[PDB]
Amino acid sequence: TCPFYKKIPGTGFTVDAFQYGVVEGCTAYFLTHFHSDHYAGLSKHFTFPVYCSEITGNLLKNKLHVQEQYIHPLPLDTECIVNGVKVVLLDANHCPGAVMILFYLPNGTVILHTGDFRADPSMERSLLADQKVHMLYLDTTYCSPEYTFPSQQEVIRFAINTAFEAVTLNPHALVVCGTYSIGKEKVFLAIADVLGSKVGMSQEKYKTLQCLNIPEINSLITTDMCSSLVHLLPMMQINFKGLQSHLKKCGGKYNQILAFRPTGWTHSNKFTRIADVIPQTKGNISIYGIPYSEHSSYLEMKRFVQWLKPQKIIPTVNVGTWKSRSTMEKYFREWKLEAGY
Ligand code: NI
Repeated sequence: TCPFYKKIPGTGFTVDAFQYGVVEGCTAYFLTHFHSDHYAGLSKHFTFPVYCSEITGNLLKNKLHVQEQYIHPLPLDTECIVNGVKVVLLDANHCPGAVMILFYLPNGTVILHTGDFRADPSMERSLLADQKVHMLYLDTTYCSPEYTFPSQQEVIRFAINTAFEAVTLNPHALVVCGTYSIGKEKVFLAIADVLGSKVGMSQEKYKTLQCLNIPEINSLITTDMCSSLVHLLPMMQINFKGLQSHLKKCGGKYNQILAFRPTGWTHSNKFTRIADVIPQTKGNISIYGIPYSEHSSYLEMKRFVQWLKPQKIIPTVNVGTWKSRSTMEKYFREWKLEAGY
């Protein structure tokens, strides 16, 4: 059945709750972003109002064929009324089109649902600064102190420098980048930019990127693989067998692959700095795992929560085991005692 952490009390609303059939008492279904664990259940047959960002509404219409009459896109940073309740959508610093949602309940309670987010000090200057938030529905993906990772900018600098050096040493090297969802487009776009190439990809992935309102996108991507030396492939194909096979398909245009797998966290983060990352190599194929995250590190999460000072936290991730739930609740209490709220 629908879990309680997907329901907004005092409303008829749910968040990211499309796989439970008709939810009893739901008058509006919000969708924070276009990732499959969150949209699971949507299709052209859905006939309830869906509230979301413009970009998420482009993907629902073009990729899932949801009918336009049921898609309700809202502008960001703007007070809107939905079924009698004031809401605001805020940028979540996740994937394109991903939002956080502020609900202003009729009784005076204010609720923030973060969806999936990567906390940032810039958020401390949005419309969140303007009033008190009583309850927080929190993306707790990496809520444990082992989870450190570098800034997105440091990771992009590493990838650009690595790729430019490799292709300048060997003009016959191909760069490949893995993907299985929207997000992390900076990785492949930044590498293609330094090399003076467009990114080549399948028709399906091109269609998906053309929904994202990214500026000057017609200048950066293409479905012509032959004209491109940065190729995107399914994350599943980023392994030695998959890559050897791809290289056969390029007809002797290239004699080396340098590939990137933008993972979330990996336990090489506990020891190894970004400056010291090395690839896995077989023959003329090298694979780099780079820690490009679109979720909060532990310290990032902790700073946001100690700034916001919520009265109650409701985790939305890692809620399935008692040991995870108990560990998270111990951290929330530490943060509250350290900061004095
Ligand atoms: Ni997500």
